[PDB]
Amino acid sequence: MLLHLIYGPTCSGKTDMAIQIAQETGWPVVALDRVQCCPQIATGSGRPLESELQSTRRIYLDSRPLTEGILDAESAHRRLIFEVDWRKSEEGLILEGGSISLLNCMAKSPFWRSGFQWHVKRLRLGDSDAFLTRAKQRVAEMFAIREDRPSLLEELAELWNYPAARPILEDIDGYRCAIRFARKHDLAISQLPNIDAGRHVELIEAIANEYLEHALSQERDFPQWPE
Ligand SMILES: Nc1ncnc2c1ncn2[C@@H]1O[C@H](COP(=O)(O)O)[C@@H](O)[C@H]1O
Ligand SMILES: [Cl-]
Repeated sequence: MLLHLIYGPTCSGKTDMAIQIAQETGWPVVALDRVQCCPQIATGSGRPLESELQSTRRIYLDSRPLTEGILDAESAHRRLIFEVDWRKSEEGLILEGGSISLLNCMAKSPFWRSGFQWHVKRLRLGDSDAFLTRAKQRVAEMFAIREDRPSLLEELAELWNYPAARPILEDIDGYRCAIRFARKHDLAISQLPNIDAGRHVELIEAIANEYLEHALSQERDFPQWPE
């Protein structure tokens, strides 16, 4: 089996690039992401739209309530070995994402050391202002009102109803920013979808900055995968 590993920081187009290989090959893409295993935050965690998937399969390591906590790395790693191992007949698989903790587990693990052919791609953080431009665009996409999927702000207001979800959303990118933006201006979280467009731009900007901060960590704590 051939494993096509695509990894790198947030907003580096890794997802689209995975999808493209998946349409050409017919191979599933397995998301190397813990946060995306909570579908109640599908949009804000970076899950592609069903329309964007272009009929390819994208596999998550678990499907879980946000209030059960984000899947831990060692559990997600064990889950990942499983999704690969039972598909071992298949010609290939695409592993794509940016979970720092799960990539590091992959790098300590004997499983990946033998038994596979490999195509490895690391996307790198480029210049910051190019990064920010792409970050903002992405945030605006997640913010867009659609009749087929909740916005990030909608996902956030829905959960904010459940007190146990509150501590957990405050440790997640986009959400932490959005929560802090609301307190900063004395708005209720429920009220975040209804802000004037002037306040909307301020928030796109702040979330982008929180993405840059995260992409910078990804660059430090990412394992250097051998090519
Ligand atoms: N898809 C994602 N969306 C938002 N935040 C994320 C995502 N993946 C990781 N994070 C953040 O990065 C921190 C470390 O997770 P990880 O990169 O999976 O080890 C998490 O606690 C989240 O705050
Ligand atoms: Cl990406």
